[PDB]
Amino acid sequence: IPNTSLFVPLTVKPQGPSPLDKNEVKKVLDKFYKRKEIQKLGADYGLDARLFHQAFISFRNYIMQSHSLDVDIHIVLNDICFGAAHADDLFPFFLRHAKQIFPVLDCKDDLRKISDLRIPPNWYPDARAMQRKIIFHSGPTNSGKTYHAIQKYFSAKSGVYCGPLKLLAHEIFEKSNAAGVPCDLVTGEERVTVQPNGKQASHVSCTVEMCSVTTPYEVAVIDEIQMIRDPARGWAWTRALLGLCAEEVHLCGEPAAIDLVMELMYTTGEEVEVRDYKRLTPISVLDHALESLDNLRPGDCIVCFSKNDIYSVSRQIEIRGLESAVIYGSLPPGTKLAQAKKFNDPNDPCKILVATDAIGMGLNLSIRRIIFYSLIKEPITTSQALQIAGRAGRFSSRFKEGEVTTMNHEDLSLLKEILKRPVDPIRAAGLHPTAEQIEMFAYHLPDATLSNLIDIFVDFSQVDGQYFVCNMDDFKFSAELIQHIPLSLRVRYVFCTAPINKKQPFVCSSLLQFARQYSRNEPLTFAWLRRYIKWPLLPPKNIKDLMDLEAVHDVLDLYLWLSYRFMDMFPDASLIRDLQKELDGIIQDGVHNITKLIKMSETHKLLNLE
RNA sequence: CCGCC
Repeated sequence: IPNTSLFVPLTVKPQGPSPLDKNEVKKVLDKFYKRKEIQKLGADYGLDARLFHQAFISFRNYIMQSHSLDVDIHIVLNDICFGAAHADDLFPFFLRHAKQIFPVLDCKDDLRKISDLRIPPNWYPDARAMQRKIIFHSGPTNSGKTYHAIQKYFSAKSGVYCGPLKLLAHEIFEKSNAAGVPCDLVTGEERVTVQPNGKQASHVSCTVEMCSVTTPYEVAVIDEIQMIRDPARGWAWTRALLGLCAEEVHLCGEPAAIDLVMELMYTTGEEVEVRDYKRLTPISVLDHALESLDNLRPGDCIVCFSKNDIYSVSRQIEIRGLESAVIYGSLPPGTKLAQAKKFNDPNDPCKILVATDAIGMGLNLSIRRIIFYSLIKEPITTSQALQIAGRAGRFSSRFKEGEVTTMNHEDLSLLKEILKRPVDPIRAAGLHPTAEQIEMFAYHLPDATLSNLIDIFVDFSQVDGQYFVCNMDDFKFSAELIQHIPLSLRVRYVFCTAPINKKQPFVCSSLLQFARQYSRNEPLTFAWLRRYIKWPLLPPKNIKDLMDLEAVHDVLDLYLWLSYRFMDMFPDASLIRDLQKELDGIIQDGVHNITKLIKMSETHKLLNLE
């Protein structure tokens, strides 16, 4: 039943210069309002209580303040006043007014058919037209579960690697070419062709959002397939799984994902083969907390769940004469890699890593012991903890094997309770609105804002039981940010799907500026952006300075991502990429010397930690 | 707060 609270009223104003007794009409209208049958009638046409009331107020205001009323309606008013007409004889006119306020009502069925998201496999006739065999490589995080899949892909005549992260799409691109198997890179922000002339290699590595479902592939690898259930990003794994025209689809993920995949493949009638992988070296949950950093030991990783903690723990490590590496998600790619390369290096005294849950996926890290600094983000799910715990790995001179512990004593028994709790299997895969679907809604409801259309679409949508419609909060956020800029729905739609980090004012300001300039057909040149970011940029002096530089970096990424969809309007990507590699460079330095930034933050900006 | 496209 449509949630009528989503329908924003349209103003149907009264009309000016073009017998008629008002104290009478009032009495008629007010009875019109009260007849349990009129209400029950309205209800028939989908006007429940709230819509009835809102339509009625407008209608009654309409009738009462309009200089000239449409002729057919006067005639009907006179009869209920001074003839043998029943209230009911107004209802057809009421209904017309209502439908002008609430156009939804003229098209509930249309709206349902457009948002019918049932039997998603049918969205992919090319994949339906071929034999596809599924190979699920199930194992916990760090069980060499990917390894076999990758080789099969390297030796296939053609293949695609779908990754959960820019990082992993980069790693395989790098590992494939180094394996002498020419491989193109395809991500949102970056598209690299390796071939001399400029033709497509027969191997491609990409972030999952970007893979083609109309190219043939001998082999495809979809990595981290349990992400199919991620509230925001899930739709992308479902697309890859259902739609890749590969002769063998190799998935790699956790056992919790096997059931859903089986239900899915059943509806496609494709064969599935599970292959089990056990953990490389086993998982010993400790007995002694870290208690105090006076036990920090080469190979330790202290995992934090807020940046304040990152700066706090790393500070302490420096005051205690010990050297450390830092890793959090929003560090540029190069810096992350460089920070790990130090923590990994055997000839490097740096042997403590202070990190966020950013490490649970994407980086080659040689960690001996994981130390959960705390256990709260709500406590951390089994999946979450297991993912992270599972990073403890080598150092293989009798320190093979991995260890896990909390920071404090209060926390340790809880970590134990968590890690041996059974994992709920995943129940459904995500879907999302397509641009074309929303474009159709927008034809039906031209006066609804984009953000409101997403809500209405979602309310009207229908999915089979093994699926669910993805979160759209991010998209709705951008839609709200840019409602006041004139753009066709197609263009607006694309701008709203650009991945930005809402929590950063500069990124938001830039989304605005880019969209404004676009709408004004005024290209965003290399020269323009350099003025706008206020370049050149100096080394950071303190944390605020790093955050600001990370922000600018995020703005360059937003530009590049855009340059693939709007090429004339974003014409100088190569140049912007160059300037960004230069910025990742600046950040790397300021990050090497992070302890001094925390100092100038904690002694002058006194950023206290705890 | 984190994670991320």
